[PDB]
Amino acid sequence: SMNPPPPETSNPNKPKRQTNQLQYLLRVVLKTLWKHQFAWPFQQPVDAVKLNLPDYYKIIKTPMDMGTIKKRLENNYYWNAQECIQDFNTMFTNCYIYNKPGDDIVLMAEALEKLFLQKINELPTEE
Ligand SMILES: CC(=O)N1c2ccc(-c3ccc(C(=O)O)cc3)cc2[C@H](Nc2ccc(Cl)cc2)C[C@@H]1C
Repeated sequence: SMNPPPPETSNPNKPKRQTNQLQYLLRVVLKTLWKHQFAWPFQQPVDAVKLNLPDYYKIIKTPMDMGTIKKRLENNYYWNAQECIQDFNTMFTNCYIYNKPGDDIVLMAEALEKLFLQKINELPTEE
């Protein structure tokens, strides 16, 4: 089977900006999660060819990963923090939906999600 193309990371038809909250999401939140020992499976799109999981993209039609989120932040793709936070949650939700409750990857996602929530709890005021 084949992989789908990755989620778009820059769209010339879609308005772009930077906010101090989106800066915090890249510089503090994503940066902290990216170098966690459990981050690596989430640093790029799920590769259903490499993993030989032809049902992954039958079940998950809105994939998301931290590599995509990082690129989106780098490209000012998000207009606000809520769009970025939603993508992080889509990434976690996809993981919990596809994988079984006791799987290594689920425990890894749960650890990253706990840390994510700790970090976004101090999202700064908009300047
Ligand atoms: C995110 C998610 O739900 N899944 C996922 C995604 C990517 C990779 C993965 C990523 C990169 C490599 C690699 O660089 O070789 C290998 C596997 C693996 C997985 C998950 N598998 C897995 C991850 C970690 C450990 Cl310790 C054991 C099994 C399955 C799942 C589809």
